[PDB]
This record gives sequence, structure tokens and C-alpha cells, in this order.
Amino acid sequence: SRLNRESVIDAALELLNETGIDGLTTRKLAQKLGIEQPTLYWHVKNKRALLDALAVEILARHHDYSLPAAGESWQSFLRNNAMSFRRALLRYRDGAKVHLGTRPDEKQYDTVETQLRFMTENGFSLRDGLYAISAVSHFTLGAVLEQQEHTAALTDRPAAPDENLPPLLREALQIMDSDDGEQAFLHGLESLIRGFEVQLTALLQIV
Amino acid sequence: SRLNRESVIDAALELLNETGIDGLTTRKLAQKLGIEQPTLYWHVKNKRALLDALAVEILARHHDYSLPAAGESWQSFLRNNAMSFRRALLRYRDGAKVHLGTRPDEKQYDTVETQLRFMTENGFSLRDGLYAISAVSHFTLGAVLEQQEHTAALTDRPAAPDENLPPLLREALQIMDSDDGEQAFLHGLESLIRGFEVQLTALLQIV
Ligand SMILES: CN(C)[C@@H]1C(O)=C(C(N)=O)C(=O)[C@@]2(O)C(O)=C3C(=O)c4c(O)ccc(Cl)c4[C@@](C)(O)[C@H]3C[C@@H]12
Ligand SMILES: CN(C)[C@@H]1C(O)=C(C(N)=O)C(=O)[C@@]2(O)C(O)=C3C(=O)c4c(O)ccc(Cl)c4[C@@](C)(O)[C@H]3C[C@@H]12
Ligand SMILES: [Cl-]
Ligand SMILES: [Cl-]
Ligand SMILES: [Cl-]
Ligand SMILES: [Cl-]
Ligand SMILES: [Cl-]
Ligand SMILES: [Cl-]
Ligand code: NI
Ligand code: NI
Repeated sequence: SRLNRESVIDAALELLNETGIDGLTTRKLAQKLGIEQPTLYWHVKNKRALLDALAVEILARHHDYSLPAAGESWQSFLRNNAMSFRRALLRYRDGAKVHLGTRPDEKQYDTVETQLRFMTENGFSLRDGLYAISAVSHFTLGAVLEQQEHTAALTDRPAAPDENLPPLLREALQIMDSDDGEQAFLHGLESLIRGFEVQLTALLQIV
Repeated sequence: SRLNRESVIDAALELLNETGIDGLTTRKLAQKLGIEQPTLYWHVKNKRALLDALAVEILARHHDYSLPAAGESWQSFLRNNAMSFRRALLRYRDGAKVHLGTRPDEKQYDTVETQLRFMTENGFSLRDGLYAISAVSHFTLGAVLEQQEHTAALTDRPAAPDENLPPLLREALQIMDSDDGEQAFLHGLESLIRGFEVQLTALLQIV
């Protein structure tokens, strides 16, 4: 196989879809690529370095809404950015777990600087803007992680007795399982944005 | 060692603090307890069953604010409940990762039924109430997971060059690292609650 960076990342992503993050080993990546391990080591020093790389590439390839359009409202940008982030995390098995614990890579520096600058231009202090942005990121990841781990653990876990369930919980579980979490996610996103908006527009009023 | 359920859970929790969730094996739990594996197997069939159990016990022991006080506002309850959930998740190394993908256990059924009933009593439809509650849970877990995995991965990961950082990102990173994520978390929580409140009070107005 070719072993440029781009090839290795392709094979690692496919492998991730087949095995999830705990099955994503250096030994299995070597087998997928048709090489011995010492050969892989020249290219990929360890699991951490691979995962860091994957975290960036997943967004570089599938996170299309990383920047505000010309004249777009801050509220609209957060909306579009959260939905793009969610789609990119959901594209790969354990995608959100691959993101977790990263911080912006050099390759994302200008992107992430512009996001923060754009909030300050719309009235936010840096710290308030950052808190808004972070809250969107946290909420989005928590929702995707719950969905994805729920899915992967509902194989190991046997049944769920619809018999001794109390009535609202029974109904809540039907609701929750009726889609991919998308509606719950979108409803929450709107709440979060409006909340911010109240905060910003208050200024020094007690609110 | 004694091998009642409570003992096994104690030793598993200590082990979790020492090794994190990926180091929490059946073989190491046997060593900690001074027994052979076949002995442990009689008591604990697999890693999944152990983790499910841990997820419940962590909350049973440290999540004190699971129910509304007498006459407490819905907004106040969500606030107190989110802060209690966060504290309980943060008490153990990888605690939030141990929660992830679970769903309410029989032992929590009445607790979780009362939470949902209490929201419907305050004006929420069941589905709106559930969405609010879920958004709090998701946001809380995302914040705790980012904190905790950031911490555990900032050992494997070498430095972060304060040199070529753009100015707002440099400052945002100083801000973020200034505490445990608590302030960012609390600020976001308030936004989320106010958002809900706008939604509820709108009824059928366009809002
Ligand atoms: C999902 N969205 C809000 C953000 C986004 O669109 C990103 C992107 N590359 O386009 C991010 O890197 C983000 O998805 C992302 O991952 C960010 C993030 O990790 C982060 C951390 O950990 C620490 C400090 C900062 Cl300043 C950031 C931060 C704010 O830049 C966020 C940005 C989000
Ligand atoms: C953090 N807090 C909001 C909740 C809470 O206090 C719980 C608790 N046992 O006291 C939960 O189990 C929760 O922390 C928790 O874990 C819940 C949760 O997993 C969940 C899932 O997965 C599916 C359906 C339902 Cl109806 C629930 C659910 C709403 O009951 C939540 C409740 C939250
Ligand atoms: Cl080739
Ligand atoms: Cl090559
Ligand atoms: Cl500029
Ligand atoms: Cl003993
Ligand atoms: Cl015993
Ligand atoms: Cl009742
Ligand atoms: Ni991130
Ligand atoms: Ni849960």
C-alpha cells in the first residue's frame, strides 16, 4: 500500500468504522495496510498521535460550516456550526470519542481565531463569547456521545423489561428512541442560543 | 477479601481511581481483591456488568440532589440537579465515561419518574420536559468529559507552543485553563435554563 499521510489516515478511518476506537490498534492498522509493524512505526509513532490526527481530519473533511457567512447573525452561525459539528462527529463510529480531549491544532488556528473574533465583533466580551461557543461544543458532544455509546452498548446489554417501567419513563424511552437524538438536540440548541441572547442584550441590567 | 456486592464495588471504584476505565480489568480487579479469576467470575460476569453497576453506584453515593425540594421552582431544581450530577461525575477518574451510554436502572426508576412528573406539573409537556432534562444531562456530561479527557491526554501530548498562537486563542486558552471548567459550566447552565424558560412561557406565541 502507499504510505503517505493521506493513505494512512484513509485506512485508519475505515478501520475505525469496522472496529471502533478500542479496536483501533497499531497492529490492526499494519494488517489493513499489508505491512509489518516496524514499517508502520516509521510513519505513525503511537495510538495518540494517530487519534489526534484523525480528530483534525474528520473535521477538515466533513465540517463544512466552520465559518460565518457574509452578514450572518451570530445566532445563525452558532446554529449552522453546531449542526455541522454534529454531522461530522456522527459520520464515523466513535467519532465523538475521537474528538474528546483534543484542543485546536495549528491547522485550525485561523479558523478558531476568526470564530472568537466574530463573537467579539457582535458584542460579546472574549470570555462571554468563549463561554457561549464552549457551551455549544459541550452540549453537541454530550448528545452525540450518549447516542453513539448507547448504540454500541445495546448489544452487550440484554433487553429492557417494558413490563415494570413506570408510565412516564416508558413513554420517554419511546420518544427518545424514535430518532437519532436529532429533535432533542435541535430543541436544546435553540434554548441555548436564546439563553445567550438574553444574556448579551441585558448588558448591565439585572436579568 | 469479602466478596459481597458492596465490597466488589468498593474495590472497583478504587481501582478506577488508580487506573482509569481502560485499565479497569477483571484480571486487575482479581489481583486487588487477592483472588483468582474464576472466583471473581462467580461474582462479576464481565466488564460491562461491572461498569453498569459502577454507573449506578456512583450516583447512589454522591448524587445528593436527585429530587426537587418542597416548593422548589423547576429552574432551581435543574440548577441544583446539574451541579450535583457534575460533582458526582468528577468524583472518580473517568466517571463521566463510566456513565456514558447507560439508561436508568430499575433502582433509579422512581427517582427519574418523579423528575419527569415534576416537569409536567410545572407546565411542560412530557416531550418538552424530557428535552429540557436531556439537554441539561448532555451539556453536563460533555463539559465533564472534555475536562476529564483533556487532563488524562495532557501527559501523552507534548507541550503547546505559546509562541505561534494567535492572540485571542492564546487568551482563551489561559481562561479555559484557569479553573476546572466550573465557571464556563455554570455560565452555560444559566443560559440553557433561561432558554427553556422563554420556550415554556411562550406557549403558542411566536417567539
Ligand atoms: C463546534 N464549534 C463550536 C467549534 C468549531 O467549529 C471548531 C472548528 N474547528 O471549526 C472547533 O475546533 C471546535 O469544534 C472545538 O473543537 C473547539 C475546542 O476544542 C476548543 C477547546 O478545546 C479549547 C479552546 C477553544 Cl478556544 C476551543 C474552540 C472554542 O475553538 C472550540 C471550537 C469548536
Ligand atoms: C442529571 N439529571 C438530569 C438526571 C438525574 O438526576 C438522574 C438521577 N438518577 O438522578 C439520572 O439518571 C440522569 O443523570 C440520567 O442519567 C438520565 C438519563 O440517562 C436518561 C436517559 O439516558 C434516557 C432517558 C431518560 Cl428519561 C433519562 C433521564 C432523563 O431520566 C436522565 C436523568 C438524569
Ligand atoms: Cl499501492
Ligand atoms: Cl509509500
Ligand atoms: Cl484580524
Ligand atoms: Cl476480609
Ligand atoms: Cl465473601
Ligand atoms: Cl404519581
Ligand atoms: Ni474540541
Ligand atoms: Ni444517563
